[PDB]
Amino acid sequence: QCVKLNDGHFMPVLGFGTYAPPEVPRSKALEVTKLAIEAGFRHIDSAHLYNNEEQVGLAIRSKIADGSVKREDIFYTSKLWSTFHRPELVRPALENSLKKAQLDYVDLYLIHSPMSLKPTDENGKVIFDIVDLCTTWEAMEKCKDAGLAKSIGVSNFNRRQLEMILNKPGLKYKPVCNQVECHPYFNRSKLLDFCKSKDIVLVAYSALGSQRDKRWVDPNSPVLLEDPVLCALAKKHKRTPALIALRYQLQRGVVVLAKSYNEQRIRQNVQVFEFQLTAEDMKAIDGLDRNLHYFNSDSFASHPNYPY
Ligand SMILES: NC(=O)c1ccc[n+]([C@@H]2O[C@H](COP(=O)([O-])OP(=O)(O)OC[C@H]3O[C@@H](n4cnc5c(N)ncnc54)[C@H](OP(=O)(O)O)[C@@H]3O)[C@@H](O)[C@H]2O)c1
Ligand SMILES: COc1ccc2c(c1)c(CC(=O)O)c(C)n2C(=O)c1ccc(Cl)cc1
Repeated sequence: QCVKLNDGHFMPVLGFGTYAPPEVPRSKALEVTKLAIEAGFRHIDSAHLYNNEEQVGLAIRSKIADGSVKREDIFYTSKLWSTFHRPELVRPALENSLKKAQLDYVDLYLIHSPMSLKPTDENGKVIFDIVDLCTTWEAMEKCKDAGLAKSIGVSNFNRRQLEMILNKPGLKYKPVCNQVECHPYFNRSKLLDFCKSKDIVLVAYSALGSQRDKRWVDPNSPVLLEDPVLCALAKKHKRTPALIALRYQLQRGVVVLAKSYNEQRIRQNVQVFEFQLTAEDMKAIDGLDRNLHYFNSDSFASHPNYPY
């Protein structure tokens, strides 16, 4: 149920996505993260940006206190926000996340995105900052050495951006993973091949087609789970299009996140371990790739470090 990371730690291959939009009451993250642990999720994905680390933390603490799980059974990820890339800001950001969650360590700390921000303009484009991410990475390594994070990694990096870290003089720890948008309409095959060649785990987010946030996502973009190929695979397997999309990533060797704030769907998504897709099913899903990143807004697309 886990994969061994390149620093010797283990990451469960199914993770629970904890982001919900601002209109969902903060209290809901506490309820649903408890439900996710009850259903059998052990990898829990959060971030400073999600404004939910207090609630997600309390859910973890509550399920430890009631005997359901031990802390060593949970794999909890947080992430460094883009206004904290200057290296002197990295360990204080991580300490803040640890304080909000009331944890002694995170299992994984990620650079959330390569697009550094000043610690929006009149045009509505984010105000970029120019930071050498190798210096941010050195600060992340110091966080692992201090024991604040068991493992460190990155998110939203392209090949070139990952290479800059991998080729850094005096590198101490490689990133254990690159968490990126990844689903049948944007399957990141070339990037997955590169990550495998460097023993970096690719972690898929928006694997179910994202929450379609108006800020970032064109409403005209076709809806992943209404795709007829996925719908026909779901009917053939007597599963659901979400379970087809999750199973596809596991069979490729990608670790997959799934967000749900619905009790039935949370319980459904752990069924991904209960069935397999055939070679022909996998080829049919591979045929859907159309270079569609749902995140697609003017506000980021002209950032100097935009990864697409
Ligand atoms: N690193 C980054 O830059 C980044 C960016 C985006 C997301 N993430 C992480 O990835 C997590 C997952 O991505 P995401 O939030 O974009 O959502 P997602 O996992 O793609 O899920 C999209 C929608 O699928 C629905 N859903 C879940 N299970 C389903 C099922 N069995 N059947 C039908 N619909 C189902 C959910 O709605 P209901 O809640 O109504 O079930 C959810 O809103 C996020 O929560 C966050 O942890 C990271
Ligand atoms: C589908 O593509 C994305 C990409 C990033 C997303 C989201 C969706 C959502 C919403 C969702 O998950 O559907 C959130 C909240 N994102 C962020 O966390 C985020 C992280 C880094 C940056 Cl620089 C900007 C935004």
